Amino acid sequence: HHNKDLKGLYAALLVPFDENGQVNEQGLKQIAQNAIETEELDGLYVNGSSGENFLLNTEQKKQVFKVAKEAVGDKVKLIAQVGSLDLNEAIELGKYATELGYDALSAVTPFYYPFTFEEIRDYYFDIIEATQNNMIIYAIPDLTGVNISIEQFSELFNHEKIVGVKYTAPNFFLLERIRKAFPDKLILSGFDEMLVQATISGVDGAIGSTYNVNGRRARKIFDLARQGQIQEAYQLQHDSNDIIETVLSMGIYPTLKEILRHRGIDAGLPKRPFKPFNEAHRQTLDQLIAKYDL
Amino acid sequence: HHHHHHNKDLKGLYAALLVPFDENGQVNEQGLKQIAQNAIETEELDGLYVNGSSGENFLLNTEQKKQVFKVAKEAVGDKVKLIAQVGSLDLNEAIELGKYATELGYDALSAVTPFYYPFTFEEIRDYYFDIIEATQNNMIIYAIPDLTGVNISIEQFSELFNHEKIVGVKYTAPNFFLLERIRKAFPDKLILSGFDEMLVQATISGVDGAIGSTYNVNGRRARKIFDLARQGQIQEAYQLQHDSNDIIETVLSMGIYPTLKEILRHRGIDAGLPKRPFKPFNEAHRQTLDQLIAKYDL
Amino acid sequence: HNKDLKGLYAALLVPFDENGQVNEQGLKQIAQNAIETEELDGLYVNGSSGENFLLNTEQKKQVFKVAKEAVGDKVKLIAQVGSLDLNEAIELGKYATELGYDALSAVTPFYYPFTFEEIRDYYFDIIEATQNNMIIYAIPDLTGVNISIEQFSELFNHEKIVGVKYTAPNFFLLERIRKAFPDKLILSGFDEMLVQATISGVDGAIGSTYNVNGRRARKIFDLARQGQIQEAYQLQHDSNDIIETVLSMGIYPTLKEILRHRGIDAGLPKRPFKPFNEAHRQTLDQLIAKYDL
Amino acid sequence: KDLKGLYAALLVPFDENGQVNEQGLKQIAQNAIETEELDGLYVNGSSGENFLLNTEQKKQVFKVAKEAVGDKVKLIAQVGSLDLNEAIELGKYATELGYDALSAVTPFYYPFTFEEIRDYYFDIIEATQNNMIIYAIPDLTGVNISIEQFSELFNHEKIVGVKYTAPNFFLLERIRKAFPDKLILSGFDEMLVQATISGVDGAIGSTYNVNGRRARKIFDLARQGQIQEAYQLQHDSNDIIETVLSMGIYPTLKEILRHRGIDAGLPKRPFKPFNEAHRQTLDQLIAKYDL
Repeated sequence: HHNKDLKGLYAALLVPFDENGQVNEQGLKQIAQNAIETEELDGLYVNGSSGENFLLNTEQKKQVFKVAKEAVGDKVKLIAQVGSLDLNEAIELGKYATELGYDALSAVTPFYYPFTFEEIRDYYFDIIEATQNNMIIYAIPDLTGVNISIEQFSELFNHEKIVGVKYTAPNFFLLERIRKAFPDKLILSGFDEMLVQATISGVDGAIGSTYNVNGRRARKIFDLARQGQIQEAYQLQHDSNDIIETVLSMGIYPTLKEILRHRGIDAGLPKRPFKPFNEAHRQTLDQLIAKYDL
Repeated sequence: HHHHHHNKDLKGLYAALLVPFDENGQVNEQGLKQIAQNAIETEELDGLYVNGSSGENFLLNTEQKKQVFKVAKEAVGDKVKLIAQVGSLDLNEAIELGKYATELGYDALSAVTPFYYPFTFEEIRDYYFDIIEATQNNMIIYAIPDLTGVNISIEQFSELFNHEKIVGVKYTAPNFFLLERIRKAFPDKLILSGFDEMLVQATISGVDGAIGSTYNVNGRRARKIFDLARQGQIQEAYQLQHDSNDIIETVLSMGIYPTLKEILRHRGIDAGLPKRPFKPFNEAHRQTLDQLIAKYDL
Repeated sequence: HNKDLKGLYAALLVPFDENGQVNEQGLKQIAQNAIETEELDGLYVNGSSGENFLLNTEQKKQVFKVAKEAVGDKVKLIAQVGSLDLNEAIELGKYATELGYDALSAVTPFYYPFTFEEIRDYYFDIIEATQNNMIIYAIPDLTGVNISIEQFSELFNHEKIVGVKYTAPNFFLLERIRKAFPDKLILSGFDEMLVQATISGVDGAIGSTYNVNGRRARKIFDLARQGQIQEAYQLQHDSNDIIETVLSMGIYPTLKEILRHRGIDAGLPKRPFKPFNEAHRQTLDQLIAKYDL
Repeated sequence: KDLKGLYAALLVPFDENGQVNEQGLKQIAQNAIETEELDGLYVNGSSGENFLLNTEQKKQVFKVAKEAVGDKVKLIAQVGSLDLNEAIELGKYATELGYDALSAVTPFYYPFTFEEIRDYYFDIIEATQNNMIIYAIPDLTGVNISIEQFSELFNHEKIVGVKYTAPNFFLLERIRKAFPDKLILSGFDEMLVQATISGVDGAIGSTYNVNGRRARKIFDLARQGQIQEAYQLQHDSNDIIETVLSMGIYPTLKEILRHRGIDAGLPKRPFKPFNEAHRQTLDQLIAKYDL
């Protein structure tokens, strides 16, 4: 099917900032490039959670969208996250990413307020109507507190422009049901640490923050698992989970950015209120980098 | 320069200001002016909580939030207390809004707890400190676990409340044990409760006042509940709470922001629409609503 | 004629020997202290607070029988006979009724995800086999079970479901239930919020800390109903120092340690509850002196 | 015996008074082994309606199940209970019968400290001298076990493994690699294939009483790298599991067994019996998957 066009493995693009929380355009270019050339991924997921997107103004997000695309070739896959509590902004950001040639939009489920399902649905439908691009639903119950049922996915997936879902719920019974119920829809998993379990559950790819530094083992996990080399794939998951668990204990986005500064990348700073990497973790992280050759 | 800038006590009852929008999500300025005046003149409230949850703030852009602050302010007398909710996931935005509200003469800022990301406590703390340091205004911690996922502990309240510019808290956790502790541990800080439907329990727990969306339509009952409970007329206070919770329950089952704005249309106010993705009031609730306005004189 | 069940009740605490057998002598002592020293209206026997879910059927009968023996005929007696084993619940309800207990009460079936109609008919069945009055015992904090407005209606429609021991931390739902069922007995079970429950129109309360703080609690309840609210709330501050302290040290062992300071043979908790930790003793002695316990 | 393998969480048939039906029980037990080709029985678990039973009933269930099956059959006795004296008495009784290991649910209802939970295990082990499997079930109890707590527990040589039911494959993978020499049995039937490629040594399940064969294929194929076929069988098994959950799991599984000529009797109240409004739908599932 054509709904599997955007299959494969994406870096959820991190963003470097200066002291005043402004995008460092030069390090951004480098991080994009690092994800394609060094990590060998199929594409970038731009302005997602990992890019500190929800801390940004509209101009900043356009800035990220623009530099990301300029920074890669025509054959690279590009998904633009335009979700926002401000639907006018979401539509604005959607038209903008679309006119730039991003292959698909996506949008986090509306959050903060307890939106009814019907409100959630027409939020997606409205971005679609006004942009005419393909749309990937970004189901993330850990950050939003919003869960979507099988019946609700049926209604959503009945829209010929809702091409699939970045799936985040820690539930493999639900993953399996969705997989069986929507076999020609696109499913990308967003739990780096359960990449192997997602892969055997038939996901079409994955989107991840840790693939910015560990994209190579991720592709082995994904290929070894589909080739039935379950054991070798799983061993790489152990390896990948030492890395993920370690990086989470130190604060994931600044820490990943730090692993990149070690490759000689201008990885700048997180945007406040996120704090910079705590040096009291320097030794422990050096030991991690050497161990896994990061 | 040498202007006698009077420091209002922030005690009392506030409307969390509702905002009316047009078909494209832009602010209806005359609608807003009427809504603010209804809060003061008809509902007899002490002040306005501006750009809060109830005002659909987290759906707006920076310019629109600036707009709301300006209109609400220009629409009330100088006796009226104003609190500016400037909290936002974009800290540059919050500082900007905070300087802007402060230059307009808003009596305090508050900011919701940073949400969405699992921010550490040291991150939440410094978010507040950074707003304070850039605005130099008094700050009220907006503590809302039901919308944010963020709870705050007693030891952490001590750390925040040790900043002389953190003057108090907008309290919404449905926990009357923690409220009591906080009340006793911080006797000279300001506590304003945010659960309309538990105003009576909050009042007897020693809160200094309250902020609510429903006060926009039930502000006179609220006052009665507040005053009677403190005057020891406990039974009459609670009976008025039975009535209030009738209203609150009904309005919650219909979509609270649109419905309250619809109760206000009915008084000739230009109540417009909510901002999408909120849907407009569903006409199927109409008759049930008319029954409620009639039984309760809204 | 039936008694008026309104009032203040101790959730009765139970002393154990080194083997988790009941210490009958100390039990009588704890019961007597609740009525004579703490001036409470009744006992609620075999509730969470008496470590009842740790007990076998014979032990629960022991406690029923000792409690009743310990007190005068004017003393209100409510029997918690709820149990995952419905046959057991029925056997204890009948046993407690034949003893003269004024009402039965029963926890919401828990552990399994029982459907509401299952929860309903557990109550209706206990009632039908015992023919005593029943009090729904709702504790979301321990069971993870919530009961909706509509669900209380179904239950309360039954003439022999006479009320509810309420412990959900939700004063909106308390108020709803209060408005809708003015004919039903509401007893609250959160000591640290007795003032809030009192201004919300509860007909009394059941608590474990009233075994040591029953006098302040009566005052909180009386003062607040009489609208002397500033003073009730101040006694809640005081009561909450006690509750918070007791909570942080292991509430049931600590409560029985306090009772122990009064000459009561309050023995041990039943394993796997661990006994009071000596490292807490100085801080505990400081509580006893401050509030004269 | 090696404790590896696939177990039926043994269902119990009752009469109208919630008394055990011993003949039906012998039959359900033999069905798991002879018809379902399972390695063992997990006796008096949640699926057995254990927590609705009295002490003597629990003993009756242990006795019937053991006398029902051959010596080569693996047997685990769930003895956990809030009454530690009852757990110790049942663990002694099940050990004297020859049960290969004990397990005990995490103590629940009350907010026990971890230290209290630890010593509940250690005391049971001390008095029984049998091996012990921690039955950790956050869905039913509200208790999660952290990785550092596992280590304190698994440091005991007699705590041989864990029946793991937390729906968290991050935590499972951490435990799998922190305790390569411990036994891990997964208890979520609907995620058997994810558990298998995560290194579980086998699994315990109520639905295996009717779909034990497919489950064996899921286990075997997945370990063989036959990943697509294993996952397909999980789709099939998940149709069965979903349907069974929507109708009342214990009574419905017992209805499937009754269709096989087994005296599956009733659930113990307050569980209600199978609702006949589900019969057509249940008949169709049985026709479709040859149950």
